[PDB]
Amino acid sequence: MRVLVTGGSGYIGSHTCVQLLQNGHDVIILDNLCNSKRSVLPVIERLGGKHPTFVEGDIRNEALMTEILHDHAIDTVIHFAGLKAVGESVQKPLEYYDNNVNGTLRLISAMRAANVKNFIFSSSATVYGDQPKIPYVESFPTGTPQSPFGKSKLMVEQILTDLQKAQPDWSIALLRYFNPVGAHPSGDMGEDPQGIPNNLMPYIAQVAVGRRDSLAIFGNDYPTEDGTGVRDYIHVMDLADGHVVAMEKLANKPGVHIYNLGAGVGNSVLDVVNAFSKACGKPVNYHFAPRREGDLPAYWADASKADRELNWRVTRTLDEMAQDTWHWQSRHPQGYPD
Amino acid sequence: MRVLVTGGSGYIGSHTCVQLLQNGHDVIILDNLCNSKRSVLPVIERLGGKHPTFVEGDIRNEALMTEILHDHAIDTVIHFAGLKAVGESVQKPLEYYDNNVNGTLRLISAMRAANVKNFIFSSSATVYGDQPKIPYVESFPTGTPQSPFGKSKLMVEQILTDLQKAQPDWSIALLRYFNPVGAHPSGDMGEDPQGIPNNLMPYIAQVAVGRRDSLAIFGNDYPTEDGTGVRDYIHVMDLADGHVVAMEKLANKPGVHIYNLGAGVGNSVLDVVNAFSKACGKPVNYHFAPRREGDLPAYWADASKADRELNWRVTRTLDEMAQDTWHWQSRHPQGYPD
Ligand SMILES: NC(=O)c1ccc[n+]([C@@H]2O[C@H](COP(=O)([O-])OP(=O)(O)OC[C@H]3O[C@@H](n4cnc5c(N)ncnc54)[C@H](O)[C@@H]3O)[C@@H](O)[C@H]2O)c1
Ligand SMILES: NC(=O)c1ccc[n+]([C@@H]2O[C@H](COP(=O)([O-])OP(=O)(O)OC[C@H]3O[C@@H](n4cnc5c(N)ncnc54)[C@H](O)[C@@H]3O)[C@@H](O)[C@H]2O)c1
Ligand SMILES: O=c1ccn([C@@H]2O[C@H](COP(=O)(O)OP(=O)(O)O[C@H]3O[C@H](CO)[C@@H](O)[C@H](O)[C@H]3O)[C@@H](O)[C@H]2O)c(=O)[nH]1
Ligand SMILES: O=c1ccn([C@@H]2O[C@H](COP(=O)(O)OP(=O)(O)O[C@H]3O[C@H](CO)[C@@H](O)[C@H](O)[C@H]3O)[C@@H](O)[C@H]2O)c(=O)[nH]1
Ligand code: NA
Ligand code: NA
Ligand code: NA
Ligand code: NA
Ligand code: NA
Ligand code: NA
Repeated sequence: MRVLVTGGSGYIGSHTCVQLLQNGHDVIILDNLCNSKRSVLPVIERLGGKHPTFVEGDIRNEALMTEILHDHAIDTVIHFAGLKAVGESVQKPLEYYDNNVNGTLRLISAMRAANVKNFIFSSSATVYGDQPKIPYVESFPTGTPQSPFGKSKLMVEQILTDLQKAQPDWSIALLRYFNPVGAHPSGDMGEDPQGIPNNLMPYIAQVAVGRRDSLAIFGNDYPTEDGTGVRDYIHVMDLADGHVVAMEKLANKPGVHIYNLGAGVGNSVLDVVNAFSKACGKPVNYHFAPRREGDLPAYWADASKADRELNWRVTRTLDEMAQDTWHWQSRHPQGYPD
Repeated sequence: MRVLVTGGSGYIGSHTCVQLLQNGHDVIILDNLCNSKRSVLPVIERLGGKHPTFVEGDIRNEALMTEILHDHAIDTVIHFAGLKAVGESVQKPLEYYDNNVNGTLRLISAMRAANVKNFIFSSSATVYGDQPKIPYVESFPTGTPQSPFGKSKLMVEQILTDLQKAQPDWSIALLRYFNPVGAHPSGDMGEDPQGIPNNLMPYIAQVAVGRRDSLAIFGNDYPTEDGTGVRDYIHVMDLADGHVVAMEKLANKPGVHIYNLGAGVGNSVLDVVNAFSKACGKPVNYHFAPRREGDLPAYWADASKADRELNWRVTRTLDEMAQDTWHWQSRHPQGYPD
């Protein structure tokens, strides 16, 4: 199929693009490079074993979006593009709403204009809000996210829903991601955050590489087995694979298809730390700190539905997630080249 | 004060502009004329007894917004501009999200840019969602609106909230309107819907004027005193006055000030009909029809808070609302001139 991957050059997108090419689809990446570098492109093609076309641009530019859609005869769109720093989202709300809410709205408006009606959206478990009922299940009604980032994701899911309702021929998958980690097995592709990493894994990796002193464990008094926060980590390659499958099986299948993308199990902060210590061959330095604002104690996905409907489930383990990350971190301490 | 009134030429805006000028403020109207005509301008100035500056333009045009803000040294912004047809919103979701959500976002982004930090937003009781607890009170948590229109209003309230949180010097009033009706006492200004009116009052008026046959009463089996839907109708002049007061008392008073704007009492469809029959001197034709999709049985506002904090409450009655509407309808059967 002919797919446009917005945010194609970022973390999740790049991995997805490799898997898509491996499956022989024709890929067009659209990215504005605010959070990624052109250096990843050649890696994508190498690992993907096929050439992906790249277009530097912004989802907010409807006219360009429209043109791309048409120019490449796109069949489906996978939308990874947007801003995701939760804390920053609190400090800079307008930029989040603009890039996420208006950003998607301009893209789907361009789609309408070029008659493209297959969409895949990067959503998040955050949309469940403060749900005491775990694991989280697609049948649960949504809640209210605490940050501009999470609210922006729920607002988009709502706008897509309403759109499909008005244009019933559209197929729209709302993929609710859990906690993506890991990197391509080659160790030549991976997450390359700039500045202080906000997520656990990369932070741990940076401590291990010798860049950082100690990992600050945000809270040790939660109501969990070890008292640290519990989450559903999902290898980025499993996530990528899920995106190919969803795109191939749902194309032209009208409705809004919601699926949680997670391993279906929780791991605590310590469990992750221990996994990394083992991967890197040395104890990862850490200390206990106060709870992080807005953090929920524990949550993981109920991923039965994707198993059932798309015959998709993860296959990588936590150790693998840790090992693959250390391999990428260690092989490319400076990340992607300028 | 120097105020920019977006949507200034529409129903609520025009009335508000008159009251604002009467209070000697300097008004700048910004409207794109999608739902209003330039013919109202001279009426505004006449009734307002002062000249308002008019600028034809779209809230979606951030650069223009910015320029206006600066060019006129605006102190505060009253934002009435947007789309409001509930049913159409279901059929045309993207246009609603674009004009309402992106529309406001572009405006507040321009404000930020020109250093304007006083805002008044036209919100709605719809944001309360399906709340069994009536009357509705500003302390109630919001719910989930059933239409793209209502969702767009709640999404804006959320984005403004987050914005104030990030820029604590901002004063933002979220004015939740009930059911605006009526017209200026002169009978020379009023609501001028194009096509089939979606709201009760104007529809009734059109039946009375001889344009329409019968009023279709959407449902007679509700759990109300007479079985017809119950709402909080509020004269447009009371609403306008509330907007002046809120603007004068809250300017430079940091926070998010939420107030319900309603009479604080409910009236059924029949009560409104009977009021109009009396105003127009003839029985208004009507018939019972099936319930309208998405309609709630009964709801009204708890407006104690605005009483208490801004010393504001309505002063017009239901009869007045009906009489003023009939006077405008009858004096100008064709509405505003092309
Ligand atoms: N990584 C996570 O933990 C997490 C969890 C939930 C949801 N998501 C969502 O998944 C998607 C991918 O996240 P990721 O980890 O790969 O992030 P990422 O930052 O690596 O990828 C986002 C990409 O989008 C590009 N981009 C940003 N704004 C754009 C715009 N306006 N126009 C065009 N390109 C733009 C960035 O430059 C970057 O290449 C995002 O929407 C993110 O919100 C990720
Ligand atoms: N009338 C009601 O029953 C109702 C109830 C709740 C909320 N509101 C809100 O109150 C505000 C005023 O409503 P109203 O009854 O006066 O409606 P209206 O249609 O008379 O006024 C809206 C005005 O905005 C202008 N406009 C529309 N989109 C614009 C855009 N993108 N750029 C610039 N101008 C634009 C229209 O041309 C019109 O003059 C609206 O936001 C409406 O959603 C009204
Ligand atoms: O320096 C750190 C970073 C994280 N943690 C803890 O580790 C867990 C995971 O934190 P983090 O990696 O930030 O992930 P989440 O807060 O769960 O959020 C991720 O996953 C969400 C979906 O579950 C998405 O909405 C977000 O965008 C994404 O950042 C939580 O218990 C954190 O408290 C620490 O103790 N120290
Ligand atoms: O032809 C008609 C029109 C209305 N009604 C009834 O009269 C009442 C009022 O209907 P309407 O004037 O459409 O107002 P609402 O549905 O209550 O909505 C108005 O007030 C809301 C806030 O309460 C705003 O969100 C909306 O934008 C605005 O249109 C309801 O019980 C309707 O069922 C009829 O029976 N026949
Ligand atoms: Na429809
Ligand atoms: Na960064
Ligand atoms: Na680097
Ligand atoms: Na802040
Ligand atoms: Na109309
Ligand atoms: Na007319």
